[PDB]
Amino acid sequence: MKGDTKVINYLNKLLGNELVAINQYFLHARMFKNWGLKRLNDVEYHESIDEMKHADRYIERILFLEGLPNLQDLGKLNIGEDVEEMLRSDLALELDGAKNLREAIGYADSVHDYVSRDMMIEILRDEEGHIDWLETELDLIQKMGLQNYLQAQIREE
Amino acid sequence: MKGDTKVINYLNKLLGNELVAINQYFLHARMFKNWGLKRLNDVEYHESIDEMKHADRYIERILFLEGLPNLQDLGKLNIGEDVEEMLRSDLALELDGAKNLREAIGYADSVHDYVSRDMMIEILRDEEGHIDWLETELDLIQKMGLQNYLQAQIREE
Amino acid sequence: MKGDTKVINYLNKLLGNELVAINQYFLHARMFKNWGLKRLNDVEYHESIDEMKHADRYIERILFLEGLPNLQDLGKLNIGEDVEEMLRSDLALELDGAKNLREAIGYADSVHDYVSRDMMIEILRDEEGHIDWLETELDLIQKMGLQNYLQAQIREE
Amino acid sequence: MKGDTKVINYLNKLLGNELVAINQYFLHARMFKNWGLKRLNDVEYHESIDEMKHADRYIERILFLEGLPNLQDLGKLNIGEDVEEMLRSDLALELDGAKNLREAIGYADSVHDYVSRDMMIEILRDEEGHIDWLETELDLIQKMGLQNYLQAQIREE
Amino acid sequence: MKGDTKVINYLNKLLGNELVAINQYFLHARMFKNWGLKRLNDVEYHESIDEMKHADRYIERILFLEGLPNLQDLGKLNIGEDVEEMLRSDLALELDGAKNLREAIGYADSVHDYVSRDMMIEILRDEEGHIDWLETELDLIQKMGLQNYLQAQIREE
Amino acid sequence: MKGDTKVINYLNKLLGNELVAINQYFLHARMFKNWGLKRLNDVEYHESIDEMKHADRYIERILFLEGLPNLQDLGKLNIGEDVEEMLRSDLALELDGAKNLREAIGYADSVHDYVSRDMMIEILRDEEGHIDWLETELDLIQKMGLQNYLQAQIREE
Amino acid sequence: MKGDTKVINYLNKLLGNELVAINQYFLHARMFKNWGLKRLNDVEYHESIDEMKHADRYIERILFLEGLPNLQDLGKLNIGEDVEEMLRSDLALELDGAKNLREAIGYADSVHDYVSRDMMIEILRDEEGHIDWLETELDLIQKMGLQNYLQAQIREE
Ligand code: ZNH
Ligand code: ZNH
Ligand code: ZNH
Ligand code: NA
Ligand SMILES: [Zn+2]
Ligand SMILES: [Zn+2]
Ligand SMILES: [Zn+2]
Ligand SMILES: [Zn+2]
Ligand SMILES: [Zn+2]
Ligand SMILES: [Zn+2]
Ligand SMILES: [Zn+2]
Repeated sequence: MKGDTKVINYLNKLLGNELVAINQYFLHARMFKNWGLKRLNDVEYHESIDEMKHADRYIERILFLEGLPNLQDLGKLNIGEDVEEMLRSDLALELDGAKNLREAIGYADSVHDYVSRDMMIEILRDEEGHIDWLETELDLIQKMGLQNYLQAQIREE
Repeated sequence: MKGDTKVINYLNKLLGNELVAINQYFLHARMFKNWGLKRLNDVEYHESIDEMKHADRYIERILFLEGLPNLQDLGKLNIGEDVEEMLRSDLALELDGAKNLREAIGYADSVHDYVSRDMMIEILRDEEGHIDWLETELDLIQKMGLQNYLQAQIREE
Repeated sequence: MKGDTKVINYLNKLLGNELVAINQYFLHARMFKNWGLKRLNDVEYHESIDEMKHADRYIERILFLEGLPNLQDLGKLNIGEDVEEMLRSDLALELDGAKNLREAIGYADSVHDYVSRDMMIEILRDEEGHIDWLETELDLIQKMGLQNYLQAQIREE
Repeated sequence: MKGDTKVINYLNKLLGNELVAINQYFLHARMFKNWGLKRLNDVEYHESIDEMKHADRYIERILFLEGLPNLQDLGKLNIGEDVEEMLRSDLALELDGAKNLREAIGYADSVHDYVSRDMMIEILRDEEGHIDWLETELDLIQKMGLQNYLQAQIREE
Repeated sequence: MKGDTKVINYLNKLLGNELVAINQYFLHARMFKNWGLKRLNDVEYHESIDEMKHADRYIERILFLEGLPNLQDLGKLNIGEDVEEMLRSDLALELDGAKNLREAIGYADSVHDYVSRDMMIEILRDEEGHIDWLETELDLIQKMGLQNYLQAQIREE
Repeated sequence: MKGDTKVINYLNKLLGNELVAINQYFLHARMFKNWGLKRLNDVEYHESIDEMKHADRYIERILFLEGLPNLQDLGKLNIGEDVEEMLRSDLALELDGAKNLREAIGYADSVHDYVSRDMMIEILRDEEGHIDWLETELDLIQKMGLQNYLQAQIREE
Repeated sequence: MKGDTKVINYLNKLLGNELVAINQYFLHARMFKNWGLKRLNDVEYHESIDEMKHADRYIERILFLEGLPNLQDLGKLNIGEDVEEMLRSDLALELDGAKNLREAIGYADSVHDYVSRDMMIEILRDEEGHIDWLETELDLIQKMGLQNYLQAQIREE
């Protein structure tokens, strides 16, 4: 069913954000794991899987609308070297991605692609869940100090 | 069955205390939860449900005695901004509520309303349990310091 | 994540509505229970719990958006003295709340808060559910008479 | 297997009767449901399903006999606006449809289409069950009065 | 609850669309079954049931909003005589229904009927899934040829 | 119970039809099995068992009516040498037997042997079932070609 | 534990190969799924998961050896527009990655990194299995024709 060409462009843009976040959150998780921070490995691994499922939804919707999914261009990752920098970089990526989502949701409504809009609002709700987690962990680092925070990451939850 | 006018006034006063405590302990719980202090969310949530059950008991006892439960007037909440301030706020509210309970329990005995007295003594025993938990947490904050105390709240118990 | 000031204001207004409805539907339920109308007690009790769940959603959303939930201001309850008057007061309260909800849904869309909007639409569906039950019970009273209606409330459904 | 042209015409006429009944029964059931008359919704919904199954049998038998099922021409519904008017309209529709069935059964026998005759007789047995229930409900309304009758419909049976 | 007049007209127009598709997809299913194409009978039967469930949702919504569901005016079926023509005809019907849905969803938003809007978006998501299936089957016919395609329909999946 | 002489004659005529079909179906089944067309073996074998059960019913009815079942005279089998010729021969046989069944059914009715008539109508329904399957398979051969059709018979269903 | 710089460079080059393969096989799978070729979607999806597991192993090995996994540079995908072209593209990518693997396995032996060598031989056995499946499917297309091949992909195996 042929979709609106700009909707497809947005979906490819948002797919590009997911591709970045898949890789950044997967590398972060295994860096946490190598450091023995098991609680952080588990959550970041999960977040990477969530982004993978978001990418799947975009790819399928692009194909249904008769566009070409763009998995070739990968935007810039910002890996970071310590726990706090890694989480802050993940939050920055989510905040930028949420901005792109809100723009695309309003456009899809304007051209009456209400199914694409509904799918994106569901994805946005997941992203705001990630933002909440990231902000909350960052606040805990500053409330209990980095050393107490790291001790709390050794065991799985 | 027509109850004593002053007993009903006490029951409406005690109900008004429970109404304040429902709202205050529920908001504190969700604040702790937003900060990632799952252990404190769990306890405060269950204290809120306790006050909800006490409120029910007062409402039904007032209606049985042919009075009008007053759920319109809501006393002053003291929310607070940090963990220790919130816990001290809840403790002050329980201690004030306990004095009101002691006064009503003695008066109910004076007019031979022994069923209301027995109901209130059960509620007072519950409140002294909250007091115990609150005082003990405030002491733990002093003995181990706030940073260690907050680390101990990240996971559920 | 910082929210829109007016959206937070709307969420606090909608929360204020839920607080009125919690108290009014809970008291109505126990009045029905004291009169031995178990069927009406059960439904009104479950409507009250449902409003409690809506309040919880507003509180957690306001907090994530970094606002202050207002559980201190409590609007006017209209309790009523007979069955039909109580149901009509509950209906009027739901209708006012649905008006406020429609206004906040339109506005959350205007500022691209699509998650708050999606949350509120789910709540509006619950309220329309309550409206339908209330209207239908009021029609049954006119169609079968109050006496037959009351007789049908004695047993649980 | 090529059937008799007139038998196919009769099956299409009866299929038309069923299509009217499917819609009228279904709308009546949801009107009963909206009014809180749960007992009547349950029965009328299941009568609708019965007519649906009858329509399927007509459709498959016309196709087997190499005719064209006519689902395009919908006859006249008579909805009605109160309970008794709705039940009497269903009864009239059934009585008309049983008259048509008797004609078709006799014709199918005279052209030796004994399988189509046997199918129609089983369908007529179902319609006669529907006539029985409808006549009985209408008598009950007269014997106990509309108000008592409506009270009896509130709960599912 | 008194709904908006033009929303009710939209809901009745969309209900009409579903009524057409109920009949067309059921007749096509039994045609396929009579030809021994069991796989096509199974899908088209469950598309019919899907449209029946949508029509139920429109009827209940209209009644809640105090409108009159219109099950009397049946639009034009286009049945067709071979497999490709029947699938193309189902696809044409779905695309016309989706156009009507987009228009209605826009309007319901403008009058703040967000529950009706949310209902329609869910139905639209179902229709776009049907469009996907139909387009894919029609492509398979071209890619593998009609004879190979028909052979693959003989067994249930 | 002494039955009508001409009914017994018809029952023996119908029994004779079944004896031919039993042998013809069974041989065709095992020819299909020998060719590796397992799907056709399964169906034809079960058509054979079905005619055996019809034969058994004729034999018991005749004996009850105090006639002599005739298993001695075996009408003409037409075996055929390729799949399509075999299916056409079965279809011709069934169509001839349905003709006799209609004749017998009309006569049993005229002599008031309603139990024999009812028995025959149940058997006629079974035969029209076989006719339907045979016609459909012959149509599938035409629509997909013999080569594709034979490939679809290799595996059991 | 400090790894050999050139081993880490090989591990990062092989990880790059898997990253291309993850994206190409996931997109190919969803294209097959959108075309209704469920058997091809299922295999290609599971090939993508295989390459994801391979990437996880390279990432963890590199981190252990104290190097930096490179998830930022994405090599060239070659998507293609029809089944045979897509399968041939996957086969070419696998054969390139198998050459790189042979080169890295030989070098890890030379520097005595036997654990990395062992890891890579396991990955090589997996890739050789993929090569086998791809070559086999491409041969089946030639032997039976594309139309017959496509028909065989419609149902899941
Ligand atoms: C890009 C694009 C992409 C996409 C779309 C995806 C998607 C995906 C999906 C859908 C899944 C399933 C999950 C669930 O459960 O649901 C997965 C899994 C997955 N994954 Zn991934 N991915 C990807 C990439 C990736 C990468 C790049 C990596 C590495 C780095 C990965 C690693 C992974 C893992 C490990 C897993 C799991 C596996 C198993 O199964 O175990 N991955 N994934
Ligand atoms: C005021 C008055 C009042 C009263 C009387 C009450 C009471 C009550 C009761 C009885 C219950 C049940 C539980 C148990 O038991 O377990 C409840 C639940 C409850 N609740 Zn609530 N509430 C109230 C208010 C409230 C509020 C205001 C809120 C918010 C804020 C709440 C929230 C709640 C919740 C969340 C819950 C749970 C529910 C469920 O189940 O889920 N709530 N509560
Ligand atoms: C017309 C033509 C027609 C036909 C033939 C039919 C048929 C039918 C059948 C066969 C079935 C199944 C049954 C049983 O199994 O029990 C049904 C179901 C049915 N259906 Zn329907 N339909 C119809 C129409 C219809 C309409 C129009 C509607 C609406 C109004 C409906 C609604 C319905 C429902 C709701 C159901 C149930 C569904 C389910 O599955 O859940 N429907 N359906
Ligand atoms: Na009465
Ligand atoms: Zn995501
Ligand atoms: Zn309490
Ligand atoms: Zn609510
Ligand atoms: Zn019927
Ligand atoms: Zn539909
Ligand atoms: Zn037979
Ligand atoms: Zn690989």
